[PDB]
Amino acid sequence: SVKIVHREFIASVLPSNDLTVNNGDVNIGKYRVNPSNNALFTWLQGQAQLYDMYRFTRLRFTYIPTTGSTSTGRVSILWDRDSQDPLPIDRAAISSYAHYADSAPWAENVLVVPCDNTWRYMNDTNAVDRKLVDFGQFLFATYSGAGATAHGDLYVEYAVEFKDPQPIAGMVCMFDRLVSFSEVGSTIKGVNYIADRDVITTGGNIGVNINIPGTYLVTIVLNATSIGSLTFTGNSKLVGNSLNVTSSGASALTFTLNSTGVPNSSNSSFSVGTVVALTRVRMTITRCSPETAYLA
Amino acid sequence: SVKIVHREFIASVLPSNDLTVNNGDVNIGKYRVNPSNNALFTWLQGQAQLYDMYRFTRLRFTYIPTTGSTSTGRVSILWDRDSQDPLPIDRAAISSYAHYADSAPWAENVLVVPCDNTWRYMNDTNAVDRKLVDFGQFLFATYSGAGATAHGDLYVEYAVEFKDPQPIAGMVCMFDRLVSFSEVGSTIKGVNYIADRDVITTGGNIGVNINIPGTYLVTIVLNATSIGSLTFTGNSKLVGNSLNVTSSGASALTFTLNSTGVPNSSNSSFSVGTVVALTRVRMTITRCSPETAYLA
Amino acid sequence: NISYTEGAKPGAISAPVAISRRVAGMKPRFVRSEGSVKIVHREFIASVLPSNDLTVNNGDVNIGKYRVNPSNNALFTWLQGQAQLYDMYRFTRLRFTYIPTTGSTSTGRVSILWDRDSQDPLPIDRAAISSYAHYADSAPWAENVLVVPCDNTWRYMNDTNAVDRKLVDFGQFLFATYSGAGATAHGDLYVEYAVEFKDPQPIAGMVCMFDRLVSFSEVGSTIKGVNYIADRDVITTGGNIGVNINIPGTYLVTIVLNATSIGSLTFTGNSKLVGNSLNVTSSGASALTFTLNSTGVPNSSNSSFSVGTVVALTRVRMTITRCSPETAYLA
Amino acid sequence: NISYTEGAKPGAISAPVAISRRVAGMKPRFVRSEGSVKIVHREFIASVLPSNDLTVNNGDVNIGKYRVNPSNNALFTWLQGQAQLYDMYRFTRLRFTYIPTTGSTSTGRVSILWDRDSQDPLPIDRAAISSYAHYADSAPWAENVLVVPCDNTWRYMNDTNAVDRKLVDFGQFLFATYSGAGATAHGDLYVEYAVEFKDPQPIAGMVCMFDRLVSFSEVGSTIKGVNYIADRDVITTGGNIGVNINIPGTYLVTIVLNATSIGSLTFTGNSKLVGNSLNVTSSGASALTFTLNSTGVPNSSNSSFSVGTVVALTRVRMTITRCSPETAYLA
Amino acid sequence: SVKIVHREFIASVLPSNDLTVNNGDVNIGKYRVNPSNNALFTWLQGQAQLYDMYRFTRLRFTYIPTTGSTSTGRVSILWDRDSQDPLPIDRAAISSYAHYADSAPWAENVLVVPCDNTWRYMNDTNAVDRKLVDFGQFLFATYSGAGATAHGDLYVEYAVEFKDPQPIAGMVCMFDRLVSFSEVGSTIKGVNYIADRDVITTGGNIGVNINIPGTYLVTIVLNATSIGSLTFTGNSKLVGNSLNVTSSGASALTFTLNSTGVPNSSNSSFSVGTVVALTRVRMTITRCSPETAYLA
Amino acid sequence: LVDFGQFLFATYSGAGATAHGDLYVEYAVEFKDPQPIAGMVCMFDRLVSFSEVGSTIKGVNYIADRDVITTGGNIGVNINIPGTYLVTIVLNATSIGSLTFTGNSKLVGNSLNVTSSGASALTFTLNSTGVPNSSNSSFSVGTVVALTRVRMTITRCSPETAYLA
Ligand SMILES: [Ca+2]
Ligand SMILES: [Ca+2]
Ligand SMILES: [Ca+2]
Ligand SMILES: [Ca+2]
Ligand SMILES: [Ca+2]
Ligand SMILES: [Ca+2]
Ligand SMILES: [Ca+2]
Repeated sequence: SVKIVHREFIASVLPSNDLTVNNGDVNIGKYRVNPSNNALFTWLQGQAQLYDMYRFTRLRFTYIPTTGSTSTGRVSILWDRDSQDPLPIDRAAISSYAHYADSAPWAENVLVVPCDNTWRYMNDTNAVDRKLVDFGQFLFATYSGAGATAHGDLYVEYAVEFKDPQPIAGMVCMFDRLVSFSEVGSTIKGVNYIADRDVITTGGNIGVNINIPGTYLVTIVLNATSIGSLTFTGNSKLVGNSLNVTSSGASALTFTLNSTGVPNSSNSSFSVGTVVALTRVRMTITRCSPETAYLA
Repeated sequence: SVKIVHREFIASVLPSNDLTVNNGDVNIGKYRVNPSNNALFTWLQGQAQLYDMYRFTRLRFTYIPTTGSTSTGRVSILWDRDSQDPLPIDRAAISSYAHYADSAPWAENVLVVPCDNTWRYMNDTNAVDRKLVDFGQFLFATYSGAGATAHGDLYVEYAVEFKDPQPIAGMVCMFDRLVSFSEVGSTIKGVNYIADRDVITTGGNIGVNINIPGTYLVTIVLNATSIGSLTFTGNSKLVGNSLNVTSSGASALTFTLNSTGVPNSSNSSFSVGTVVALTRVRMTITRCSPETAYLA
Repeated sequence: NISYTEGAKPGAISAPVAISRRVAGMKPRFVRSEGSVKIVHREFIASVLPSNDLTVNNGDVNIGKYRVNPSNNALFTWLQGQAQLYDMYRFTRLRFTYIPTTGSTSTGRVSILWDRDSQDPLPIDRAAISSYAHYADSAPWAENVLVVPCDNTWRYMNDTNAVDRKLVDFGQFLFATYSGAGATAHGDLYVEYAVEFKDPQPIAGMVCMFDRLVSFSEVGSTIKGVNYIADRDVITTGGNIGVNINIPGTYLVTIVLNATSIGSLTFTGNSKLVGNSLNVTSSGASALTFTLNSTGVPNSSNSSFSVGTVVALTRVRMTITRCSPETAYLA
Repeated sequence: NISYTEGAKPGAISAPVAISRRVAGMKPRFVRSEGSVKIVHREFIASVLPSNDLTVNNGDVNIGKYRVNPSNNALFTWLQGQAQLYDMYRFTRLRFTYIPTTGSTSTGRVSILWDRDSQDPLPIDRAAISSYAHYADSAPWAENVLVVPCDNTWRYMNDTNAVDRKLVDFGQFLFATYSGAGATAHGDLYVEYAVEFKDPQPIAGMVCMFDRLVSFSEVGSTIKGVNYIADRDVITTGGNIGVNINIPGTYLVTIVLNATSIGSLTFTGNSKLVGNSLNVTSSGASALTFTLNSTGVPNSSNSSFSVGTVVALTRVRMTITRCSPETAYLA
Repeated sequence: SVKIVHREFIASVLPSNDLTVNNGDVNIGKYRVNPSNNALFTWLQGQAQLYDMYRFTRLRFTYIPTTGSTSTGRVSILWDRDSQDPLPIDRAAISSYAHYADSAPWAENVLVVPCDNTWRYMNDTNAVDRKLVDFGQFLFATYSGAGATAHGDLYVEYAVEFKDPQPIAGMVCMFDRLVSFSEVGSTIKGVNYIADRDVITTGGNIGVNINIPGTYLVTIVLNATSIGSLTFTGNSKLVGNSLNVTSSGASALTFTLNSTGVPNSSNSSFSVGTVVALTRVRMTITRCSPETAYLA
Repeated sequence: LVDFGQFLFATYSGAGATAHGDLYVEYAVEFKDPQPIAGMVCMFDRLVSFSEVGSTIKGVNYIADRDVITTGGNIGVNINIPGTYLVTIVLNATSIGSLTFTGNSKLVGNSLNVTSSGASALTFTLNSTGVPNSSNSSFSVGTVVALTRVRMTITRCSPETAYLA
C-alpha cells in the first residue's frame, strides 16, 4: 500500500444571487471523490492512473477568499456520501448535509470529512452505479452575491492509500463529435477534462471550454471546408506558439494553453471562428507542464 | 516518505556477434538510474513527474529469456555508480566493474545493486554533473550471438522513496528540428522518449524511432511543400485511426501508436515518405493508454 | 531418474530439449466453511497460442473473459455447474499454473497476469503487461506460476448480469504472449482454487438470451442469463450475421431473425455443427436451431456460425445454452 | 532445480542442448604480503573464435600475446593499471577458466594451455597442442579449467621492454582450437589469480612508442613503453601503411610519417574511429592523430587503421596510448 | 450511528389455490430490503428519506393469522440475499432457499434473517445492480387455499442503523403517463407507492391502485375533454371531502384516502369513470395522516 | 562537490633564489568501486575563431583554460604540474613559426613537426618542473598566422617514450 498526502486547487466560487450549486453546472457527481476524477483531483489523477484501488484516510475541503471584506453572500462547501444523489436547489437542503461548512465570502472555511475503511476501484470503466466506486461527492453552493468578481477558491486536502500497480490509464482525453449527425453529443475517452457541453459547435464557430485549472496540450482536427482564426478570449492563454495547418476539407491545430479553470459562458477557452461546413471534430487534450510548449 | 515498489520492463536485448552495449545506443546516460529517465523507468516516470526527490532502498535488474536454448553468446547486465562514465567498448572492461552479472541468453539472470542513503533530485534534465543527481547508470551488453529475434527482456525492480509533491513535470515530449539549418540537432523538451539520433530527416524521408516500449500519442507538424505516405513498418503499430491533414507548405499528422521498444535500423517506428523541401519538424509525444486512440 | 550431464562442472545450469510435468485427475475436496461448502479443486483453462505481435487471451477481445467468478465457464468448466446452486462465493486460495508443451527451442514470452478490476481494458504493449502487480513471466518452454492472494469479501455469482461486473468478480485472469512462431501452442494454463459458497438457491439457469434491435443500431444489445457471448461477438452488418462463441464446449442455439430473406447457414470458423441443423425461412422472418461444438478460440474473419446474404435485417433474438452433444437434432 | 531425465536408468550420462554458468562481479580482495600488497582477483580475457584449421589465440601471430606479467593488458585489463605502480610481482595462484557460450551441437576442440617460456613459438599442429605439460582440452560446449602451479620467484614488470621476455614473464597463456564451424564464439576465457606486488614506484607510463626506419628496411623497429603492438603489427609496404592493434580497448594514436605524399586514412578492420581524426599532410611529412576502439581480434587483410597510396615512405614514428573514449577529438 | 428499532405491517396475504408470490405482483424487487422501499417499510421510509446509508443489525419477518382454523393451504415467508433474482414459480423452488418458513394460514410464523456488517446506500432508485444496494429481498407465497378474505398479515421487525443526515428525499410520489402515446408505461419519481401496472388507463376509465397500506393525499390532473365520477369501490375509502374541478380539456381531483393495501383486481383504490379522450395523467401521492383531510 | 576542498599555501616578505622548505601530504584514503582505468589523457580544444579565451577540456586536468594562451600571433601552453608529458598539438592556422621551450619545461628527445598551408601538427614529450612562469610558457609556438583552432592532447608519461632523432 502506497500512502499519498497532498493538497490541490479545485475551482473558484462565482457570485450568484439565487442559490447555485457548482457554478451552475448541473452534472450530478461532478466532484465525485474518486482520485481519477480530474475535476476534483487536479493533481492526484497523475498518480491515480498507475493504481487499481484507493482508500481515503483523511479528507478535508478548504475555502479561501479572494474577494474583499465588503462582498455579500454565502459560500457553502458540502460533502454527500452518495455521489449519485441529485444536486440541491433550496436553502434548507444545502444546510442539511451532515458534512457542511458555511461562511461569508470573505471568510476562510474548512470541511473535514471522516473517512471510512472501504477500498474502492479507481479505474474509470464507465461504472454505472458510480456511488459504489466513489467516496461520495463534494459540492459547493452560493447565494446573495453580486457581480462577476469570484468570491474565493476551493481546495481539497487528503491522505490516500493506493493499492495495485497497473498499466497506466494515461493523462490523455480524446473527444470525437460527428457534427454531420448532430451539433451536440460526442464520444469522450480517457481523462474527464471536458464534458460534451464544453465543446460548442454551432453557427460557424467552435468553442472548447477547459474548465479545470492547469496547463494542457491540445491537438484538434477539424473536418471542414475552411476555418477562420484561433482565438484565446476566455479563461486560457496560449503558451508559446500555436501550430496551424489549414487545407480545403480538413485542418489541424496544436498548442499548449494555460487555463484558469473559471467557467466563462460567453467566451470559450479557445475558439475557432468562420468555420464553414463543419463535419467532424476530433481532439486530444492532455494535462502537462509549460515546458513542452511549441517554439516560434 | 511516499514509498513505491514495482517491477517494470526496460528493453529487449538484440543478439550481436561483436560486443553491443545498450542495443547499440551510444549515449552515456541512457539508463541513468533516476525515476525521470523513462528509458529505464517505463512505468515509474508517470509518478516521478509529481515529486521533487527520490531515494532507492532496494534495486535489482532482471533478465528473462525470450529465446531458445540453441542461441549462442552471453547477455551482460551492469551497474556503474557514475552515470557519466563512458560505455565500455570491449568485453573484458565489463568484468572490471564491481556490479555486473553475465549469463547465457537462454538463462534467467539478476543483478542486485546495493542502495545508499542519499536523496537526489528528480529532474536531471537541467543538471550538468548528472552523477550527482543519478544513482549511477544501468547498462546491458551482448556478444557472441546471432539472429534478429531478441534474446530476452530486461526489467527493473525496486523500492523507492519519493519526497516532495510538486507541480507535474508532465508526460509529454516536445521535439523540434530546423531542418533547413541542419538535418541533425534539435531542441527536445519534457520526457526523454526520443533523442536527436532517433529522428532521421533526410533524402525526402522522415523516420522517428520510439525505442522505449509502450503506447504513445503523437502529433507531428511538418513544414514542407508536400508529403507522401505515413507508414508503420518498424517496431510500432498504429492504434485506431490516423488523422492526416496535408496542405501546400505544411502538414499535420496525429495518431496513437504501440511501440515494441526494440530498435530497428532499417524501419522507423513511423515514417513519412516522399517529403519535398522539409524546412521544419515539430512534434509532440506522450505516453498513454490505447483507450484514447482516434476513431474511424 | 536423475542423470549426470556431460561436460558440466558442479553447480552448472543446463537447458534440456524439453521440460514437462505429468498432470493427473484429482477429485474435488469438500471442506468446512462459514457458508454451505468449500471446494478445493483444479481445472484446465486454455493453451497459450503463439503470436509474433503481442496478443492477450489467444486474441479474444472481450474484457474480463477470465473474470474470477464461479459462474464463468470460460474459467471454470466444472465450477460453473456448481455455481448454479448458490448465491454467493469467496475465493480462499487462487493460483494459476503454466505447463510448457513446447521444446526449449521455442521463442517468446508467456505472461500470466491477474487484474483486481475485472472490467479493465486488455493491455496491448510490453510495458503494460510487465506493469501488473500480480504477474508471472517466463520463456514459453519453462514452467510458471502466479499466486493471487485472496481477500475475505463475499460476492454474488452474477446470474442477473450485473453491469458493473468488477463488484461481483474477484478481478480477472489474463495471459499475454509475444515473439513466438509456429502453429502449435506454447503450453497449458490451469487454475487451482479453494472456494466457499454461501447460500443455497434454485438453479440459476444455463441459458443465455441475446436480443439486438438491428433497426436501431448494428451494435449494442440486451444480454440476459449466462454470459457465453458479449455484444461484439454478434456481428450484424453488410448482409451477414456472424455469431462468435469464443468459449469452448457444446451449445444449443436457437436464432430467430426478423429479416426479409436469408441465405446459407455456414460453419466456417471455430465451431462444428453437431447432427442436423433445423432451418425455417419465411418472408420477413427466419428461425434456425442446431447444437455446435466450439473450440472457443477466437477467429477474426470467420464466426462460430454465420448467416449469409441476409436482407433488411431488423432484429436478432437468440438463445444459447451450454449442453451435451447427445441432445443434437436428428437427420 | 534438478529434473529427472526421461528414459534414463540410474547413473546415466546425458547431453543437454547447452551448459552454462552465471558469472558475477566480485571486487578484488587485498591481502597480507611479503611485499606491498597481494591482490586476489578475476578478469575476463577473450572469447574463443571457431576455426576449422588449427588456430591459436584467435589468429594472433604474436608470440607471448598472453604472457603472464601484470603489465600485459592483453591478459589483465585491470591489473595493468595496478602494475604501473610497482616494480616487481609474483603470482601465487593462477588458473584459467573456460565457460562455453555455445550449444552441445557445436563441433571442435578447445585447448587451454600454459607454456613456462613466454617466448616460445606458437604451436600449429594437433600433436603439439596436446603435448604441453600444462594443458586442458574439452569440446567447445563443455566447461574447462587449467590450474598453473606457481613458483616463488619475483619478476620485474617489464616496463623497460626486456628483450629476453621469458626472464620477466611467468610463461604465457595460450589457447588453440580446431574443427569448429559458424560465425559465433565457442566460449569465454577468464584468468583468476592471486598476485603479490613488491616495490612502490613512480607510474611506469601508459604510452607505447614505435619507430621504424623504413628507408633501412620495411621490417624491424624500435618499440619502447607498453607493448600494445609488436613489430609485425605495423605493415609498411607497397604504398600502404597498416597498423594492427590486436588487443582490445580504446587507444590514442599519433602517427608521423616521413613520406612525400599520403592518401586516405581508413578504418577497415578491427577498429572504429572515435570522434574526429586530425590529419595534416605536407610535402615530405604527414601527421595523423585520432583515438580508436579496437575489438582486438586480429585481421589478416584489414589493419586496425591503414594509410593508403603512400609515396617514398622513409620513416614511421608513432605513439599509442590506452585511454578513455571521452578524450577523442572534436569535429 | 442513529439506531432505530421498530415493527411494522407489510401486506395481507390473499388466499390462492395455485402458487401466488407477493399477492400476484410480478416485479422482482417488490420487497427489496432497503429502508426506501415503502412497500416493505411502510413506516421506516418516513425516516429513511433523511439519511444516506443503512445497515440492518436484526431483521425478522412475522406472519399473524387473520383467518379461521378451517382455512386450507400454507403461507410461505422467504428471503433471498440477491434482490435481483427472479420470483419463484413453483412451490418446490421455494424450499430450495436457505432462509424460508412455511406454515398453516391459521398459525403464527416467523423468519429470522441473519444480518451482515456491510453498509449500503439508502437510495436504490437510480441504481442498476440493485443487489449491491439492497440487503436481499423478502417474498411471501401462498397456495392450496381459497376465499376472498385474507389469510393473515405480514410484518417486518428490525433494528437498523442509519448513517448520514441528508436533504430530505421526500414522501411524495409523482406519476406521469402520456396516454396519447401509450396506455401503458410512465415516468414515476419519488417514493414507490405505485408502479406502472397500478395505474390502469383504458376504455374510458382511470383506476389507480395504492396497494400499500396507509393514508395518502392525492392530486390527479387529467388531460381529457370530460370526466364522469370519482369512485371508491376497492381497497380504499375517502377521508373527508373530495375536491373536484372539471373543465373542457382538463380536470383536477384532490383528496386524501385510506388504503387497506390489499390488491383488488376488479376495483381500484380510486376510479374515475366516463373519461373522454384522455391524453395525459399527472399525479401526486403522499403518505400522511388523516388530520389533513379536506373539509366539507 | 567532488573534491574534499583544496590545499593551498601562501608566503610573503621572503628574499633570495632558493626555496624556504618542503610540503608533504600524509593521508589515509578509502576507495570504493573498482572500474576500468579512467585514462591518463587530457584533451584540450579551443575555437580561437570564436574567442581567444574559453575551451573544452576533457580527461585528466593537467591544464586549465588560462594555461593555454592564444593571442597576438603566439600560442603558449603552460603545464604547471611537474612531471613528464606526451603532447600532440594540432593547429588550424595558415602558417606557424618556431616551437620554443623557453620556460619551465625541457624537450625530451626529438620534437616532430609537420606544417602545411592552413594546418600544423607537433608531437613531442617534455619534462616540466611545474613551477608557473608569467612570461615564458612550458612550450610556445611563435609567429602564428590566422589561428582558428587549437586541439591538443596531453598525457602524463615516462621519458622513455620520447621520440627518436
Ligand atoms: Ca445525500
Ligand atoms: Ca488494472
Ligand atoms: Ca443470485
Ligand atoms: Ca437467490
Ligand atoms: Ca620497473
Ligand atoms: Ca622503479
Ligand atoms: Ca565507473
